[PDB]
Amino acid sequence: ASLAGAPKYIEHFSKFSPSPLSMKQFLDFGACEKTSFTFLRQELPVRLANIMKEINLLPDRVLSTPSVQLVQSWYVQSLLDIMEFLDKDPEDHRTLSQFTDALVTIRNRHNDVVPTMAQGVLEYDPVSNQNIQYFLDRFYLSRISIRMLINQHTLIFDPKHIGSIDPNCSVSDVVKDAYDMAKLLCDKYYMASPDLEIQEVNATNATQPIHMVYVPSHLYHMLFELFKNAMRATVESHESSLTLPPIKIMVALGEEDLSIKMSDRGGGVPLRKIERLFSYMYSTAPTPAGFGYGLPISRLYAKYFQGDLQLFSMEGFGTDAVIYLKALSTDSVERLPVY
Amino acid sequence: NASLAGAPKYIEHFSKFSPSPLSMKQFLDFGACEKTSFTFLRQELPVRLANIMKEINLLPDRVLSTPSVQLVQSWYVQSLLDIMEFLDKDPEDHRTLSQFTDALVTIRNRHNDVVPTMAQGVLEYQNIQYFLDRFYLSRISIRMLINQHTLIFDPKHIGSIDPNCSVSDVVKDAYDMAKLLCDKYYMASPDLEIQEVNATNATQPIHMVYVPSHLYHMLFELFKNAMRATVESHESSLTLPPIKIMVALGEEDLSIKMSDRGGGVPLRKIERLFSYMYSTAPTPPLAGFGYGLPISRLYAKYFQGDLQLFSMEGFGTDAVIYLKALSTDSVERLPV
Ligand SMILES: Nc1ncnc2c1ncn2[C@@H]1O[C@H](COP(=O)(O)OP(=O)(O)O)[C@@H](O)[C@H]1O
Ligand SMILES: Nc1ncnc2c1ncn2[C@@H]1O[C@H](COP(=O)(O)OP(=O)(O)O)[C@@H](O)[C@H]1O
Ligand SMILES: [Mg+2]
Ligand SMILES: [Mg+2]
Repeated sequence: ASLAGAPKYIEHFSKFSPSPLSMKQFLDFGACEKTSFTFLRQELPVRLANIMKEINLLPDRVLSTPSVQLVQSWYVQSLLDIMEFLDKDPEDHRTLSQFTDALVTIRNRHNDVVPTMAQGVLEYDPVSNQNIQYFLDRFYLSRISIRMLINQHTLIFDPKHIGSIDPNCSVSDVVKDAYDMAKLLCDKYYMASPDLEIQEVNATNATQPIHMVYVPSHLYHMLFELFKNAMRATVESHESSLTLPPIKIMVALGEEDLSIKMSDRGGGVPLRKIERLFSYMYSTAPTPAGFGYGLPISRLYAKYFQGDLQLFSMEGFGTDAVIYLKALSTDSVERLPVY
Repeated sequence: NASLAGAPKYIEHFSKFSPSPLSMKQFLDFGACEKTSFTFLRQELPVRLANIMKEINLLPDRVLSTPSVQLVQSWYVQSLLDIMEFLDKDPEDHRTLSQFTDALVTIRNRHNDVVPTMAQGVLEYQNIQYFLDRFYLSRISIRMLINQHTLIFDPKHIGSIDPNCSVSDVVKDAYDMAKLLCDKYYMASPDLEIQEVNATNATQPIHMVYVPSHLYHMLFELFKNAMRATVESHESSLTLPPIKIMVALGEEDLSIKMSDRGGGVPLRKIERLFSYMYSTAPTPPLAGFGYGLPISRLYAKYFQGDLQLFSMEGFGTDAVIYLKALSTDSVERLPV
């Protein structure tokens, strides 16, 4: 559309606040298309103008980076493209198929938003107020939630999953799948990697495998990112590829929490440096894993449905990464930056 | 006891100064001499007292006006006045020194119950948390100083400080004491398992320069909780999960982990645990005080460390005491 109105467009949708959807609200779409449209055509412009508003809030030295604009360029196009629809008849086959088509386009378009934003923060002209952290947590939680919305539509309308959501998800399988992927990268690089051990303790069901209502891709993302960190730490901390300590996983289901602990003997980190580990600016790796966003982003994924991710180390010994999730669908509610 | 009518003026004076934290080596440095101690204590002690007493009144009218609280305050006033008498006595004089240690002893015995007394004061019932952390941190610090002079000036240790402190040894002593209380209450308690990974040299017992009683107390407090949580979570006395200890020594940190299979606590409640107002046991054996965790964490912070609890609901909990491994980094931390 007319792209001069864009200022006016954000000032308007920015006046609205995000409306979090519960898992039951997400799950109950079998609801209908005109439901996913009617609501998406107002909700996404609201979500996109809110976070673009925070994008001209960036430091004039990162804002001017090329990569930064690129991604801004994507968002101005992805608000207009959905505004083309704010008047169309939710009742004809093509308004509906045109929307899904638009959505396909926006999701493919933003698939490199992080490696790109990551190039706007790498290439950036030093160090005192890296207020790049605050925005990026917010920028990336908003991004996950928009990709949530889009994928659900695009999947539901284009195991037995309702969108990207699996109602009976085997934590263990996700963990194994994510171990396999991570390990493949390790071996292709160091030609060595620790083994894997899985443990379960179902407090709610003393003998039944732990399953849950969740989005496997999100879990895979967390577990993968963490496994990569743990195999690196392990490898870099030993000498003999024949005696590398296995990575141990512990799955605990309680009445309120679903807890996953990834323990390694990767040498640990001083208590002094544990908050650092989440710095978008911090990475102990030979630059371009080694783009230091693996940890803040994974936590943003845990916090997205009322979870969290915390790391506890013992210098000289190893480290404990724990993922905390809500056990009950009833508690899994969408988390977003202030709205 | 100076006349207590000058009390308002004395606080405002020494409250104008700031505490000066000593390094672990400055403590060790007293083998300088007593006269140095006396001359530094008679300035430092009033400074730290008047500083924390001036915040005692920053308390809410509700809790300050509690007899337990007002009773503690009366103690501090008297201690301040007791010390103040040595402000113009001859340091080079034999009597003045042995009179000072005579006075510190009186103060130390008089404050011996400040915590359970404060506690009965809280019982008379939440920023309270902010005050209490600082109050109790300052108090551990004032007890540090008093104990150094009394023990040093009147067997390898330099006061309460052991230069070759065996972490496992303290861990054992704390497990046994705690263990004793439990059995006498539940008549069942976990066993204990200890492991160490001396990263810095690989097969030697981890030792450190530290205050054995401080480490003891932290480990003592934590052991009770884990053995309790474990008893409370299980139904069989012949199959009770042992408590596991990990001692890790690295270039910067000295790490002690106490892992228990006591069924743990939801993530929503972890902050609570360090609340002076929080306890899962009665107001009263083994538990009920509800300050075992916050103070223990205060002991850890004192010489620049920390105490952190991590749980997995349904399984168990990890309690970790972090210290500095190097004496060069251990300087006492203190409230204003
Ligand atoms: N299990 C671990 N043990 C020791 N250090 C770790 C571990 N997890 C991550 N770290 C540290 O935190 C840094 C940043 O983590 P991450 O987000 O995965 O970034 P990246 O892998 O791109 O460096 C790593 O470079 C590493 O030094
Ligand atoms: N290892 C543990 N497992 C589960 N809960 C614990 C553990 N540690 C402490 N807690 C909880 O935190 C509360 C407060 O801890 P604490 O300071 O020791 O107080 P108190 O023992 O007087 O209740 C306990 O009542 C208990 O419910
Ligand atoms: Mg990484
Ligand atoms: Mg206790």
